[PDB]
Order: sequence, then C-alpha cells, then structure tokens
Amino acid sequence: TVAYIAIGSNLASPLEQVNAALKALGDIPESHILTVSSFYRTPPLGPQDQPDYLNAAVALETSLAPEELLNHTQRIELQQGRVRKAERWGPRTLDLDIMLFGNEVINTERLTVPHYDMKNRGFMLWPLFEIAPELVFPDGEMLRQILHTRAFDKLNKW
Ligand SMILES: Nc1ncnc2c1ncn2[C@@H]1O[C@H](COP(=O)(O)O)[C@@H](O)[C@H]1O
Ligand SMILES: Nc1nc2ncc(COP(=O)(O)OP(=O)(O)O)nc2c(=O)[nH]1
Repeated sequence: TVAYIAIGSNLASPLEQVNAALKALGDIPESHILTVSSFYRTPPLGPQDQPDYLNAAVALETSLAPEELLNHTQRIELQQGRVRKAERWGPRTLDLDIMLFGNEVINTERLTVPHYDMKNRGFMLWPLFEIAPELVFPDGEMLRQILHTRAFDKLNKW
C-alpha cells in the first residue's frame, strides 16, 4: 500500500533534522520510500513570531497496517524529534503525519485518515501535489480540485 506522509520541522536550521527523519522513514520495516517532495519553507500558523516550517511529502510503500505505521512514525518523533539544546533536550520540532493510506478511510481513537485538516493547509497540499498531482481521495475529491478551489499560493522552496 502506498502511504503519504507529511513532514514538518520548525527548527531554526531544520535540514539535518528533516534528513534524519527521512532516513528513519526509509528504515521502517516492511516499507520503502518511493519518492520525496522538494523541501518547502512556510510561515507557521498562529502568530508570526515563530520560526518557519520546512515541509515535505513522502510516498512510502508499505505492507504494515495503518496503526503499525503510526507506531513507527510516533517512535521516530520520540527518538529524533528533539534537538539537544545546551542544558537539555529541546522541544519537539518534528511532525510526521499520515495524510493518506492507500484508498482507506480510518477513524479510530488514534488515527484519522485522510489527515483531519490537510484540505485547509497548502503546506500539506502543495508538497503532495508535487509528488501525486493526479491524486484522488477515498471519497472522490481530487487533490487538484482542492487546490484549484482554494487557490492557496504555491510555496517557496527551502
Ligand atoms: N493521520 C494522522 N497522523 C499522525 N497522527 C494522527 C493522525 N490522525 C490522528 N493522529 C493523532 O494525532 C496526535 C497528534 O500527536 P502530536 O503530534 O504529539 O500533537 C496523535 O495522538 C495521533 O494519535
Ligand atoms: N507552515 C506550517 N505551519 C504549521 N502550523 C501548525 C502545525 C501543527 O498542527 P497540528 O498537529 O494540527 O496541531 P498543533 O500545531 O497544535 O501541534 N504544523 C505546521 C506545518 O507543518 N507547517
């Protein structure tokens, strides 16, 4: 099954964190990376006195179950999601989200697939669109259609 994973990091200098995350995604068992989007630079949500985010999309081929895949992405967030600040480990700055999982719809305590708010977020839609422009959601909506309708600006690359 082809799973699409969103990556976000709002570290001040996130390239190594994001690359460590990508390698970690590549090491998940029963799975392999098919494609990775460009890296984009996006302003954060809420107030603008915060660091920008690096966002990207990853296509992962996997024979894991959705919630097993979620165990792995949450494990990576726990192991790699904090950078060591001088006196301590800093706040988590890495987000890994399952946007789509094959054509499946999932509504569990732990997992909402398609991602619960991706259609509001160009920083999720545009990286996905770069690696799956023809994508159709389980319910028949089309990724192209959502971007056309909302007209979210194209993102700047990192
Ligand atoms: N598609 C998804 N991808 C990643 N986390 C998800 C998803 N759907 C629901 N979640 C839940 O979202 C929470 C986000 O955790 P956190 O990143 O610490 O804010 C987790 O507790 C997950 O169980
Ligand atoms: N530009 C950009 N802005 C963002 N703002 C908020 C969240 C995180 O959203 P969510 O998990 O839904 O909730 P919370 O921010 O409270 O963790 N992620 C990004 C991101 O990836 N890129």
